[PDB]
Amino acid sequence: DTDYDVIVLGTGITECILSGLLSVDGKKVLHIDKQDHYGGEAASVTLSQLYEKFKQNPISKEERESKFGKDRDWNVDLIPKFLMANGELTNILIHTDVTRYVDFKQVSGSYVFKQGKIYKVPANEIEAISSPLMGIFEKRRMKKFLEWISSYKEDDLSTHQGLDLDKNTMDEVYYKFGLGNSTKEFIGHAMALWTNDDYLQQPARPSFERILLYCQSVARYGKSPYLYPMYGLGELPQGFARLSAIYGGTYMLDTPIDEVLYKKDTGKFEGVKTKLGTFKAPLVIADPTYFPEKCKSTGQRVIRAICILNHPVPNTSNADSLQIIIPQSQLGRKSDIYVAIVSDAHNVCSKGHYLAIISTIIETDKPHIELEPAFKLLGPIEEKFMGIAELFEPREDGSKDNIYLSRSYDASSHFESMTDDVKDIYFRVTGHPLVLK
Repeated sequence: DTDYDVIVLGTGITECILSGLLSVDGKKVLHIDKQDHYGGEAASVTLSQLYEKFKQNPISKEERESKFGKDRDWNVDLIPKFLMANGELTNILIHTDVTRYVDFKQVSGSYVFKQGKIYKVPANEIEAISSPLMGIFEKRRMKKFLEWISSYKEDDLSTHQGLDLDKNTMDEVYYKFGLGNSTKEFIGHAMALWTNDDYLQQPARPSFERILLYCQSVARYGKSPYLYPMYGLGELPQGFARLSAIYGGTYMLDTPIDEVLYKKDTGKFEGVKTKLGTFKAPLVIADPTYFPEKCKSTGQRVIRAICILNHPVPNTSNADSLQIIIPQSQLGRKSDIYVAIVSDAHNVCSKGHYLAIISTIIETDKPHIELEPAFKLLGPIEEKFMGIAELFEPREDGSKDNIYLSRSYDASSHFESMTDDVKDIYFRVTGHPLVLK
């Protein structure tokens, strides 16, 4: 075939989901990648590959296999992110049926940083009354707050407790319940998953919904609200490649774009020229690396430090996996710091080893030093693999040229902003919001 409905460029997660969505929608999708492996700018790599990428002089095979074990046990996501169990993305992933290949397993814990230590995020009334995050009266306010979150019904006025989610700000909701500033910090940053404090002066409704989502997601399997695939996120592009074949799709790896074809007068997308031929479609979905002149910097750079440990993270009750959220005001920062922790329980490293991946938006001339507080939380660290990436966004929404571009993957250790981008790109491409039919 030479003519398709959609051409997609890159097999980063955002592209894979969209081409997956379009294929199950009955569209005919040619999906190409210039790279000889899946994952785009967010590939999954073996431990040996990890050394080649980040280390000037990588250690010998014998050192590595004795210290850390064999490559076949290591599936290290470059940008690992967790899935909110009851969130929109889970619904999206199930809709596409990529979940027939990918097995999402519970992350064991959810933690928040306060004044030098990390604590479990209390997601039920029971956890609230036992939490060292709060003083004794605060414990009891938080229990009442979570009782309210769970008992609120839009159509039952008495459950509202004098508050309305449209007219009251979240700060007014907090005031009602008597909640201190530290408490609202972990609610806002670690339950509602806001990245700053702007939500304080905005209607409570969106805050209410995200907190409820958080609590409902924990209650699902019992340990945390977060999911992570067995063998890690590298399973997803592989699963989307399979899913494509079923819908008459072609995932063309190792195929660079020699030239992009444009229509004469209008300047809209026409197709691409490859070593395998010339292929045409009315529209293209691609990542920023395929059209850098049609993308712009956000001004943002992200530092990621992939750390290897021989022991679990201190003060996590030997959790096999967890997220830590470090709220910005705890470090006098403009940006939260994120930590994703996974281990052999998810089959991404060898037995007895842990992966602790730290990420944040850089705000100083010394990015590695911004992460010191996060490094301190991990105990002895065997090796760090640290990189900096600049974040890009499209210059246009693609309505003028039929070139629909994704955003670079940001600092968060969870999938919310990625899901926002998928929904937004889908709307731009199809002219309507995404509905799961």
